Amino acid sequence: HMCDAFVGTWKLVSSENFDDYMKEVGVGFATRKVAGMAKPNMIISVNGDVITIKSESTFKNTEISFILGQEFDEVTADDRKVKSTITLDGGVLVHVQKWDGKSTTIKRKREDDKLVVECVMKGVTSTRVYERA
Ligand SMILES: NC(=O)c1cccn1Cc1ccccc1Cl
Repeated sequence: HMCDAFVGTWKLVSSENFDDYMKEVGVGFATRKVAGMAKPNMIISVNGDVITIKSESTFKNTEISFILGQEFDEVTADDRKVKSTITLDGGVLVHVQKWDGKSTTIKRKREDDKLVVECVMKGVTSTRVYERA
């Protein structure tokens, strides 16, 4: 029942500072423009200890499955090949991606009826808000 309040189908309804976050990550112009338009659906499910997060959008469809605390390889939507570890910290899913000596952290939390996604690269944060679909 670890992540019960995350499970479901979620739709992106607002984004702030995502272009600057993607710049800080190293995403190139064309991908930033097209990826910034997307309004993904995020589908979260749990089966035993395995959590699956799917993102479906006009830009890219992605899917990760993982066990908390157990590192896995991830190819991100912008085509980075990263090593990811996701933990639960005080009810927040904390997702750290490592690649090429760099690191970014994505935090996912429930706030009211929203799922709030905070993406941090160095000093730059983007906040992406999802609602139930
Ligand atoms: N994986 C990440 O660090 C991340 C955080 C928020 C979105 N993403 C993937 C992403 C999707 C489209 C374009 C650029 C990127 Cl960085």
